[PDB]
Amino acid sequence: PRALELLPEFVRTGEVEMEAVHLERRDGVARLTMCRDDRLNAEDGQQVDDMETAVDLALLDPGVRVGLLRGGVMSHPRYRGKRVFSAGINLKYLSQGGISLVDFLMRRELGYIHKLVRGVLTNDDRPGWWHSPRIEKPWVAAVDGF
Amino acid sequence: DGLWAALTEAAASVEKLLATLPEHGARSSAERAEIAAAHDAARALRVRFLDTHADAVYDRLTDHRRVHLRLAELVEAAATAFPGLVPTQQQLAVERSLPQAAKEGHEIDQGIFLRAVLRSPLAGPHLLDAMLRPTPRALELLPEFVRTGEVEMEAVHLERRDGVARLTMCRDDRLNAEDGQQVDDMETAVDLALLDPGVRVGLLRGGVMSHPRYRGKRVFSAGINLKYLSQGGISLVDFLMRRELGYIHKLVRGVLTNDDRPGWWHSPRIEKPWVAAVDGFAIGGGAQLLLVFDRVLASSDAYFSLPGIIPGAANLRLGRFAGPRVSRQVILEGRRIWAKEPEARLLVDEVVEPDELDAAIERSLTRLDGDAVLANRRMLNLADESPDGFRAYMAEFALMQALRLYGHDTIDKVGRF
Ligand SMILES: CC(C)(COP(=O)(O)OP(=O)(O)OC[C@H]1O[C@@H](n2cnc3c(N)ncnc32)[C@H](O)[C@@H]1OP(=O)(O)O)[C@@H](O)C(=O)NCCC(=O)NCCNC(=O)Cc1cc(O)cc(O)c1
Repeated sequence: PRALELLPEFVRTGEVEMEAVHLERRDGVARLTMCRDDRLNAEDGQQVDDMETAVDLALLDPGVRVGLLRGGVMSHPRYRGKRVFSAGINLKYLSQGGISLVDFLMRRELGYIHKLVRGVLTNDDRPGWWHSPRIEKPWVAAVDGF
Repeated sequence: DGLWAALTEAAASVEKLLATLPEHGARSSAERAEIAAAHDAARALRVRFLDTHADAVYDRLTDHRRVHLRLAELVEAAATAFPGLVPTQQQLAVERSLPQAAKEGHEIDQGIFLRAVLRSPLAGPHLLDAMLRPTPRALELLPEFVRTGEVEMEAVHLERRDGVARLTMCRDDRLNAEDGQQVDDMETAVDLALLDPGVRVGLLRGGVMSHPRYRGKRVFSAGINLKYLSQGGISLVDFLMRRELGYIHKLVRGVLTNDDRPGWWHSPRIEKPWVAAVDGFAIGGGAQLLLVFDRVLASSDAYFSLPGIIPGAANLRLGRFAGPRVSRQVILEGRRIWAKEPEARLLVDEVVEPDELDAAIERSLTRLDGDAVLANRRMLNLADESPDGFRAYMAEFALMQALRLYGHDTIDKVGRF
């Protein structure tokens, strides 16, 4: 629902800034930039919500042809000015009890990661759907740092 | 003959023009061309003089090869015994006060001199022996090092432990950037390692860094201090030549001692095996050093590169490690080699994860203890790199590097760091 909510303003603007992901359409490319500059893109329940939302927007937006996932410039003193892709699950939150089995560990595997493979299942609301019930697009990954 | 008179005439014209002309940067194109033409006429005669007169010159300065003079002593003594052949201590002091852009390049004259000396089959090897002798600073500090197993210097911390000379390069603020003082400390420490009979193997490693980007991380070397080079603080003789003829050559061949111990008839030099451990990266002169060790270790995340001046003796040695193609890739085209890619084995024996590096370093220091290793490393080095080979290279290096030190493209790029 969040992605459907934000789709009109993304088709028009070509830009969405979220807490953990900045999404930009440019030259037909959905540029997802993981932008948790303070923690090297450590993952949590919010990051998955933004990732799934962004991936959906890339897939349902007809002006996007290829996707791109890349880590943004970091602000932490050891990495200031340098991009870092991902440092994995937020271990602090995990210890503190903030990592949900359903809303994180299961949500990410069945949702946006599975949509990277198989695309988004739409309604029967466009031509083709008989052969392509899902909209899928190719994805490029660029790993800076690690 | 006639060449000394023509030389003295040409140097007189140069000092006459320098007295009357404006300062560097206030000269006109017509003026800049007059002084450049005077320099060219003078230096051409310095070459012609020494092509025939090098041996006589060196013999006067060294009592027909009866006195071993180091480089600094040699060029200074040459200036006072042969005015205009090489700059005086005074002329060099003025040069040193200027940024590289504004210098006249008097050091090139030293490049000419050292080339002619090293080209001589008689004087050449004699000067290389002089530079293999222990430095006076080390002879000074040796008893206290024998007694305390520790010496702290500005750029190098030395510690004897378990029979190992541990050199730790500890310029925490600048990634171990090299300068004239580092060479004084590096040569001094190497001497102490070699002359201390309680030392059997040496170890070179970079200390923990303090700069915010690397705080808590060891880094081997980031090469020459480019800031100092731009500012005019890199001495052709006291840095570029001293390091190649001093501590780097002593890593290969050891220190030439007096005939003051048994064995000297078969072993006039004391040499020992050396181990290097590269944390972070080895750039420039740091990467150059790796071509001279008996064991080299590196952490998985390190890289090696030689990044416009000649990279010391890398042009001499890289071909023997990596062949003609890769060595041009590294030197001419700035290829960077990563510890974990296959061809790093051309330069590195072990590549280990940082969490396993410390123990891996320790194990290597126990494996080079024999007198057999000493006999073997001597025969290996002799075959790898001959006396003629090294001397032939360093002779030409003296001039080629001298010119590169003062090229317009070098001065420009070094000032942009
Ligand atoms: C080391 C790096 C790759 C790391 O990237 P960063 O961490 O982003 O870099 P920096 O912030 O510059 O590095 C941190 C820190 O070290 C300082 N540093 C590192 N190397 C140097 C040198 N060489 N000079 C001065 N300061 C230096 C740098 O200035 C920073 O301090 P601040 O001035 O306080 O900011 C980078 O700094 C870099 O590219 N440095 C230049 C490396 C270089 O070109 N070295 C020398 C190249 N050429 C030779 O040595 C040639 C040579 C040497 C010889 O000995 C003999 C010979 O015949 C020829």
